[PDB]
Amino acid sequence: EVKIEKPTPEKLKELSVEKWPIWEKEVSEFDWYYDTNETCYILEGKVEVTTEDGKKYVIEKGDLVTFPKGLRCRWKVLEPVRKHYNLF
Repeated sequence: EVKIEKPTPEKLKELSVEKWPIWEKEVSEFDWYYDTNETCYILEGKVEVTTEDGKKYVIEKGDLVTFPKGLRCRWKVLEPVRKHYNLF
């Protein structure tokens, strides 16, 4: 379960995501393994994620996304991505 929501302004505010590090990626496709839990706020872009077990999600600008520890998936970056991210 990749969890995805359009966060309220308050939730976003209280997480102080603008202090989180920034990661960017050009159009590309690659496997990823989540060593830790990870929450990402998408500033720009569009990505199709397919998990090891075949589940499919799209994440795009304005989404708050949480990836669980131990998830193996493949990212397909369709529009260049910019995000704030917090490992936990």
